[PDB]
Amino acid sequence: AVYKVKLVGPEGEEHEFDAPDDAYILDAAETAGVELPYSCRAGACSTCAGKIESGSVDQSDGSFLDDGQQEEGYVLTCVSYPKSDCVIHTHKEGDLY
Ligand code: FES
Repeated sequence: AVYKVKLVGPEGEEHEFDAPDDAYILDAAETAGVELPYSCRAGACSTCAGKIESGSVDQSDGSFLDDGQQEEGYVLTCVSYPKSDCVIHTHKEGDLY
């Protein structure tokens, strides 16, 4: 399945694109010409942190966020598979200190 993902940046800018259910959101975003922050690309840091506003993802390949943070809606975009249409706020690394 191919879902629709909308990213909302720190300045209010928006990006909307197709995201295959078998591709990481970060990779789908790059295919769509969006430059997002990232570093390890392995789910082991907080650089690519984003926050789900709606929709759901599978970020089980990640291991940096604890259940609390995940409950609040934080997602590691570099290891997140979309499971439905999503609206995610990017550049949220600052929230994870
Ligand atoms: S870039 Fe490090 S967890 Fe995503």
